[PDB]
Amino acid sequence: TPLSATAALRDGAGQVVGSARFVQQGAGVQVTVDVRGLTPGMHGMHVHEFGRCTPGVPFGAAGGHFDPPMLSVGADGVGKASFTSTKISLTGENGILNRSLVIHANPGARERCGVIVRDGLSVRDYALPGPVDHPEGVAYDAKKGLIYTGSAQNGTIYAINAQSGAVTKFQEGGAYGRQVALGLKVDPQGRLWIAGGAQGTVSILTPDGMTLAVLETPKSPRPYINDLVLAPDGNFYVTDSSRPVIFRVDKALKLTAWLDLAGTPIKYGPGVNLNGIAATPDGKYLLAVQLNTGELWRIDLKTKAVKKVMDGLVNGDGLLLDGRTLYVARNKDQVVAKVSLSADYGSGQLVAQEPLNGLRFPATLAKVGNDLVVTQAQLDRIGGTPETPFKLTRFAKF
Ligand SMILES: [Cu+2]
Repeated sequence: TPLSATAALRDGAGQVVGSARFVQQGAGVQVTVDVRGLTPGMHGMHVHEFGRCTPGVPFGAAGGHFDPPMLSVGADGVGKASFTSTKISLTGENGILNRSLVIHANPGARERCGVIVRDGLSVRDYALPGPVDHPEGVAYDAKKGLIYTGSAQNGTIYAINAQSGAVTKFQEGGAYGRQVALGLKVDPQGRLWIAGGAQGTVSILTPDGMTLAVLETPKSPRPYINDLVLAPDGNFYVTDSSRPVIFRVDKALKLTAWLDLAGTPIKYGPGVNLNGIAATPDGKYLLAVQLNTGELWRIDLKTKAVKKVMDGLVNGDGLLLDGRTLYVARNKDQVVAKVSLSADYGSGQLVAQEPLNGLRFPATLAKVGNDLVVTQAQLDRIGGTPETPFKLTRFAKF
């Protein structure tokens, strides 16, 4: 099934007066435009940054021209175009899904606008209320029907009712160990486990929203506790994307350095190293992705032996293991990758990469009922100018 998108082109009164169709063909996008009611001659036609066609001037809410192709309308006011472009894409870091197509007046004012909507793939966005939320980790409590997601900027955990979308503050951030929230997991007791980023902490909250414990790691320079996972053996394993160590938290809540990575094939370098982590359901292995190198690693829980599984996942962030299928959020690339794993988890093949309906720095993944949810963290905009509202996006497995 090809990657394609459609934009229903509206005029200022909100009437749909045309359509633009986009079909990905390798590196190029085939574009077809049909629109009526325009003045004869050549018209500027550009992608703008936001997928909104409401006033901001008419169509001002579309924002500026998207930069990281002229429409000719005959005497009857009908504009017709058909070309292939290598300057746009429906996927990757510069993909145009959920942006807008705007037609201008001169070869000028904005005369037509349409939101570019992915064909054949339904999604549900859950908007968050704050100006700097930067939701990073996500987890789901199926018994309560609540999605939890945490702010990488200030540590607040929001609870989202998965059916209604209603957002509440599960626990405000700011306390010791609670100033940053990255990877999240819900354990069988309904407790929320929270990776603490540069605080070097792992925090645990009970389902009432109260803190149970803040666990510290050793004080050494540049801690960055990134993500964690509960293995079948009952232990949590915790990645640090800056310090070459994997931590373990046992059932009694004792945190230890479990594997020193120096001298293993995992070589830490500049940037984000191990971050997403998963546990195989047979209890034999951890899988962890190294973002900066793009390498996926298998770690034997009994011997601590390390094996490379595959390469090609640069910018790989959160992991979600579903049998022999591994989903990998690739944050800069704005896609969710799908990996098929061998039976001993010793090799893998990258089989698909989904841009969904447009993603802004997707960071982590969780299962919600029969679906998946991904955070649009926009972490590349932290301290800068993110698009608001921040959102989580729920979508079918693939
Ligand atoms: Cu423009």
